[PDB]
Amino acid sequence: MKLTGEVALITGGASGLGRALVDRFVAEGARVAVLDKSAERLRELEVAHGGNAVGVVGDVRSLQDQKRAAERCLAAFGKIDTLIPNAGIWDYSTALADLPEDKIDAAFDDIFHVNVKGYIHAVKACLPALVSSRGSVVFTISNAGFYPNGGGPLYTATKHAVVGLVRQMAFELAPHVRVNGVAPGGMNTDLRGPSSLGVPLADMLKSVLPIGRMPALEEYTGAYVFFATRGDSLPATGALLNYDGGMGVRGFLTAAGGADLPEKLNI
Amino acid sequence: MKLTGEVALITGGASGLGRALVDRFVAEGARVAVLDKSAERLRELEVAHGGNAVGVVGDVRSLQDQKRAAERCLAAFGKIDTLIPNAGIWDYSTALADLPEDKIDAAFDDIFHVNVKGYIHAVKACLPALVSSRGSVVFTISNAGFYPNGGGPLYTATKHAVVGLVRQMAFELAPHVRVNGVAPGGMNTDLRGPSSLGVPLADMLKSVLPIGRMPALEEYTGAYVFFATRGDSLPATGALLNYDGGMGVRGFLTAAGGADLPEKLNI
Amino acid sequence: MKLTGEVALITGGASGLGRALVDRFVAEGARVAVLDKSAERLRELEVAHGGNAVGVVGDVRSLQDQKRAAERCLAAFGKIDTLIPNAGIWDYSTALADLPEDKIDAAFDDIFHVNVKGYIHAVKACLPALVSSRGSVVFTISNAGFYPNGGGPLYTATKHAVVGLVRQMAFELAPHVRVNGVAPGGMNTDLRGPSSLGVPLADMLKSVLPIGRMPALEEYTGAYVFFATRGDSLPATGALLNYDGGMGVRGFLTAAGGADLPEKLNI
Amino acid sequence: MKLTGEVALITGGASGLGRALVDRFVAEGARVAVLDKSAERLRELEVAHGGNAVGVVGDVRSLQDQKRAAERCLAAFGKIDTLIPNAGIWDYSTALADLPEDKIDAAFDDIFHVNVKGYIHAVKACLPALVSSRGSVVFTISNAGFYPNGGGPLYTATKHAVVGLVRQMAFELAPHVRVNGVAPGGMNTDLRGPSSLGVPLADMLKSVLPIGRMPALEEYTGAYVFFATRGDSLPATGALLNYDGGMGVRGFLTAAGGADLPEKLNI
Ligand SMILES: NC(=O)c1ccc[n+]([C@@H]2O[C@H](COP(=O)([O-])OP(=O)(O)OC[C@H]3O[C@@H](n4cnc5c(N)ncnc54)[C@H](O)[C@@H]3O)[C@@H](O)[C@H]2O)c1
Ligand SMILES: NC(=O)c1ccc[n+]([C@@H]2O[C@H](COP(=O)([O-])OP(=O)(O)OC[C@H]3O[C@@H](n4cnc5c(N)ncnc54)[C@H](O)[C@@H]3O)[C@@H](O)[C@H]2O)c1
Ligand SMILES: NC(=O)c1ccc[n+]([C@@H]2O[C@H](COP(=O)([O-])OP(=O)(O)OC[C@H]3O[C@@H](n4cnc5c(N)ncnc54)[C@H](O)[C@@H]3O)[C@@H](O)[C@H]2O)c1
Ligand SMILES: NC(=O)c1ccc[n+]([C@@H]2O[C@H](COP(=O)([O-])OP(=O)(O)OC[C@H]3O[C@@H](n4cnc5c(N)ncnc54)[C@H](O)[C@@H]3O)[C@@H](O)[C@H]2O)c1
Repeated sequence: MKLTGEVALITGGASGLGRALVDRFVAEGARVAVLDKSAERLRELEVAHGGNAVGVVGDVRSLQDQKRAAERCLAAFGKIDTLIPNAGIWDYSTALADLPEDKIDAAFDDIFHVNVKGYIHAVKACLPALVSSRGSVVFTISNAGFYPNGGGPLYTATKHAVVGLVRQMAFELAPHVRVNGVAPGGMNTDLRGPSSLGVPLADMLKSVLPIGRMPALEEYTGAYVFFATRGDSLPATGALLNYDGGMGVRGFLTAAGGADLPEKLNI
Repeated sequence: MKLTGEVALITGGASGLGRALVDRFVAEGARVAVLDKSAERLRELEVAHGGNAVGVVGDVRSLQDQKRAAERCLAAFGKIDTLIPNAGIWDYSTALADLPEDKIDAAFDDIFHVNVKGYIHAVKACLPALVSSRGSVVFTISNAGFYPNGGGPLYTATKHAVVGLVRQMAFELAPHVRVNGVAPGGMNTDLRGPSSLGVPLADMLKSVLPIGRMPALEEYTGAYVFFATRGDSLPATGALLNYDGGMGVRGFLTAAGGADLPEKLNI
Repeated sequence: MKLTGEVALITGGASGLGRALVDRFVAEGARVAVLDKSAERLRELEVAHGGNAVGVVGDVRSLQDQKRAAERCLAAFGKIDTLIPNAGIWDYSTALADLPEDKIDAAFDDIFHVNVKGYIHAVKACLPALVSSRGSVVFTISNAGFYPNGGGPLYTATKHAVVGLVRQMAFELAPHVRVNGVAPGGMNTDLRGPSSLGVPLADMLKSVLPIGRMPALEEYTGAYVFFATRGDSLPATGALLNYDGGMGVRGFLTAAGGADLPEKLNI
Repeated sequence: MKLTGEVALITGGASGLGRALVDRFVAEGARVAVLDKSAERLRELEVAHGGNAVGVVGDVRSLQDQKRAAERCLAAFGKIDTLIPNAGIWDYSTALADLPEDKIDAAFDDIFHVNVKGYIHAVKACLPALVSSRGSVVFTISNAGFYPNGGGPLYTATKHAVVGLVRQMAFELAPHVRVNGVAPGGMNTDLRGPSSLGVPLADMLKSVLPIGRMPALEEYTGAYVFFATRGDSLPATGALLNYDGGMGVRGFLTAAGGADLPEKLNI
């Protein structure tokens, strides 16, 4: 019940991690506005959280649809405390040599407009409200914003670019608006890619994830609730939380190094 | 109450951030065991929190002291869920040039034994318990573990060394024990030093903290509660949470970049 | 002469750092092909360096232009050993708030196509050659790829995005092609911007550069020579060389910390 | 021939990487002073480089032996341009659960005194000369200063601590002395450990090193020559070069991702 009386705006929140955030935020007593391209999923989200959540049909690439979202949130809930730019697009982990010449330009535009420009526009549109509420921006990043092999050249670059947005916007919006970033990873997603283009579980636990399990979307919502809590994260700005099961602390031969511990410590 | 039923062991928790963490963890429904060398201040928290806080007097540099703290935590509460190695000493930001040639060796030992060895000895002492509970470690680092001018060569090195403890212990203790770091910064505590040695934050704020204010000790507890909440931080291990008012994302001329922002929007 | 027999392709090398790199690489015994949109300045270096430098006029945003540069390099010199994507555009450090709502979309495309896509298209065009020679890529990043206030949201994001290109391309092109980044900082160049938009470094030095001086363009070439020397940088891939006069290690009050050091030692 | 007329002091340079640096530096026309505990190897080094190199028998843990080294270098060569604190001790990659209780204290003291305090004392002793020569410090670090599994809790912490020394000393010694760090890895070493304590090639190339080979000590010397070159690294201070074959950019399942490239690009 950390988010009583708090109002969030979450982009791309009609499915996947975005939807999980909505469901959790509403359950934490928050009021949530969602900008997404999916009309029928937005209405589905609205009836699932009657009164607490409102959906606005639009494109995150459009600044005017971002403004419509910010305007609709203010109209319905009076304020915007926390902004979660979350809408993202994958590149099917396509390598540079595997990107066809005749498709490489449009693929760049698509992935960068949704992944970076969408985040730029979202903060731009909600800025007046966030300065008024003295709130915070929590960007959804990725392990592909810190490490390779979590996407091709396109997705990795877009996700490293939002890390730059975390740092720059934290500087720019201070002392009024705090800007932080969560970088999730090792999820179970129905994440899609551009129209221009087109790891086994056993290998994922032994070599990719030290934690030795692939958590559900619900387990990735806690990080956002923390950043959106009124009195829990005031000192936090420019913060980067790697939330990927330990992809950056994985070992050379095996992901984890303490699987023997229980029977080594005689428990 | 978010930590109901949980048990924490915090070192250096009789004053400053540590005490604030004790207060907050008890208030959140958890039970806290505290290792500190200050006898008077351990009694102070004992009467304050009743049976929910046990104070064990000892030095963090001593392993058998650390083990005695782990014993008492198990005897009083039955388990250990979250270990918070927090006990730390400062070097007054004494430069290498200002370090006396006869005081340097003893000052190196003093600061590294508490700041790094005491962090090692705590995990070592609590390892069988934390493995049993599938619990987690949360190190108190500092801005001095990431950027210079937080302390001198000694303090900076020690706080950088615990960053190494975060990464190595996150690998070594996986999959059962998650290991994370919080790095507080804008604090204003009576952080003491070595008896082998001899500018206020407020006087320099607009060059240090983009957040534009000085957060209370209480405001730094939320990050630890997060890493202590099992249903909120499961996919987090090896994570480094910069919690320093944005010291690492400050500007060149001034710390914050948007002093004249509310007038650009007419708020 | 350290680069005798080697062949380099540098983009944006008709002025500033790029030209300095051309000058230095030719002086070190190598032969340089240059891609730039400035026709006059490409002629200027052609007469200066004789047959050892070929200028190809084109846009880095265009892949077939990039391929035409790779063709001409092979036609003139027979191979490509070191590719230096360097062509870059600035945003005048224009804040998100100061970005017009009608100029933002076109400014995003302008800056990201040159700064990120032009870096992608260069490697893509030169990949068959660099794989053939077991050569290496060296990206020109910036302090804005690591810390804020180097540019606005756009430039910072782009320069952070190339950091992602370093990491992903270092993985994708291994074991045959090493991929590294240099990040210059204390430069003083006529770094232009997008035609969709409208404080000197010297005026702010003691807050910016710990080195206490402004290095000439020539002084920034040595890092690239290093990554271009096969017998000197073989174990280097994915390396990020901060080359910014120490912007990331500056103090809070002043950039440098030992102004009064020679008197503490009586020098 | 980059180092003509340059004078270096390198600690622990009687064997391994240190010795390789001496041999290379002398071959680059540099004059080298070496502080090491091995008397017979120092004299062996001296006769191998007659006139250009001078050896001083002492302990890096001793500040007075560091002062003797700095004094002997000045006496023989008149100046100290570059200091390379290189003397280090491994921990046989011993995990925390594998460190015996009765040995953990002395092991900490030994590894931290050589690895961190030695570096502290070296800079301390050469400081007067380095301010006079306006030179630079180049610390030898390790991949274990950035990533886990390159050592146990002890070695990883010591190597992360020197990264802190790079950042702090770069701040402290500016604008006169530049402070940088090289972090080598994937070497072929006879590196030893403490008396308290006590990866196959195929697995090392497929999972550990993207470059797909284990280079000789000679290939790791180039990075140091760059930092010690008079006019090649003036803008460089606080710089961290990961020089480990790409350990930090390695993939999830395989170290490299472009082994198919040659026959994919039809060469
Ligand atoms: N796949 C993974 O495991 C993984 C790893 C790291 C990071 N992430 C990040 O998680 C975040 C959310 O992922 P998800 O699982 O919800 O993906 P998803 O595809 O399930 O959901 C994405 C949502 O964004 C909306 N959307 C996409 N483009 C839009 C546009 N242009 N305008 C408006 N709406 C748009 C879609 O309608 C969809 O509802 C993304 O930013 C992704 O980069 C995922
Ligand atoms: N002071 C700041 O602004 C600041 C900034 C960043 C990080 N920190 C970190 O905060 C952490 C908590 O300390 P604090 O800031 O509250 O300072 P503090 O001095 O108020 O608290 C330190 C506690 O550690 C205990 N302690 C010290 N040495 C001990 C030993 N050898 N054995 C047992 N107990 C010992 C002390 O009794 C005290 O209760 C420290 O690790 C410090 O590095 C402080
Ligand atoms: N200005 C600074 O102080 C500073 C600081 C850090 C990093 N940098 C980086 O240095 C790099 C080199 O640029 P510079 O500083 O010499 O500035 P510059 O403007 O002098 O050089 C840029 C060159 O790129 C060429 N160019 C620009 N757009 C092009 C295009 N679309 N197609 C082909 N060529 C194009 C220009 O003709 C010019 O010759 C840039 O990537 C910049 O981001 C500069
Ligand atoms: N093993 C690897 O592949 C690896 C990986 C990363 C980093 N490194 C680093 O490389 C550096 C050099 O390694 P190396 O191969 O030369 O090791 P080495 O054991 O071959 O050489 C170390 C030298 O240091 C000297 N020395 C040690 N302790 C001393 C003391 N207290 N006083 C004086 N001299 C002392 C020894 O006499 C020896 O000559 C070390 O700092 C090590 O941490 C090695």
